[PDB]
Amino acid sequence: KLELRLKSPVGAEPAVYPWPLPVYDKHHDAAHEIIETIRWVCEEIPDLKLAMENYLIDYDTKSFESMQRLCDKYNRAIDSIHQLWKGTTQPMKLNTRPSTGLLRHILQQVYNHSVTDPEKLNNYEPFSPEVYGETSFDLVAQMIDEIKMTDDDLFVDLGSGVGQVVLQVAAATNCKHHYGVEKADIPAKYAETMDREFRKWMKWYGKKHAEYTLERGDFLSEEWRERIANTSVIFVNNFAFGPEVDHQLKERFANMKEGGRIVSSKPFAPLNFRINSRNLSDIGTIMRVVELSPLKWTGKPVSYYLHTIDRTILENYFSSLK
Ligand SMILES: C[S@@+](CC[C@H](N)C(=O)[O-])C[C@H]1O[C@@H](n2cnc3c(N)ncnc32)[C@H](O)[C@@H]1O
Repeated sequence: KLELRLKSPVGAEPAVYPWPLPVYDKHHDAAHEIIETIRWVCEEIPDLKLAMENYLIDYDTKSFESMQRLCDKYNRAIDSIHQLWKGTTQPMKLNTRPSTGLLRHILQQVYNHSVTDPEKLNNYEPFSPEVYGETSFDLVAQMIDEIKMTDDDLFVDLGSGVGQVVLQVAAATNCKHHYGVEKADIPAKYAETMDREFRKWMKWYGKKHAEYTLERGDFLSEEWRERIANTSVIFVNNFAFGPEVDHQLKERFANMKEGGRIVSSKPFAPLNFRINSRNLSDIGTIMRVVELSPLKWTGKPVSYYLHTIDRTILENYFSSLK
């Protein structure tokens, strides 16, 4: 039937949209996704922005003719750019990581295409570890900015939901591998589509990401004990996990390497920890804990906390006993 098509700037399969264009939520639709996609491509390729600068128009997101018209202007401009690249003009640099602004758009696009019924993520057992909530792009970006990962680092989102934390980190850092592990059926199911849509859109934009895997599973399992021990950066949105789950996580953290880091929405050790002869076995003895600077109280997880595995604290206490 009626179709809208956007050509890829790097010659991947065109993106196809049905008419009428679908709505995602109260503030997101396919019409606007299309217009923003064109805008971001224009950001990627200055030549394209030029052509699009030359013969802007009153887009009626209501009108098919109008939307087909705008898509045509973009597709024609993409054709001419590809011809330009056949001449002397340098083509778009391949396999670079997306800009922060492009990444935000890509992840929203992937989410809207994969999470078909968002309401279904609220079907959890309340007052349980299953409680769903998403860390915002802005907080994830802060975590990336401040905890600096290198190609030596291994990153894991414990309880990864639909996987959008892991995708953002895979696109912004050069870790060897990123993992997400999610237990609940509904988000784990959506994460499978998120995985596919992300790999497809990233290829469409011609942008690179690191290796990652989104898995279904229980991060408290026997298998996961050793995986946690060998992870250098743990992200865990544990605000609603409870004391029992946190206690079990502490036990698994106590096997992590020196300099390992844990980012969480509820501290695993009090910020003002001081070693004495009664707390000698508390996880607080082997880590520093700092509250990440707030981004400029509600009831929902807002603040996040960085834990760094530092055994010199325990060592020091013993040297002082001598
Ligand atoms: C608040 S959500 C966090 C989603 C995502 N990591 C984020 O921050 O945007 C917490 C997730 O942890 C999951 N979870 C709880 N216990 C788990 C377990 N034992 N193993 C794997 N996932 C678990 C829940 O199913 C839930 O989807």
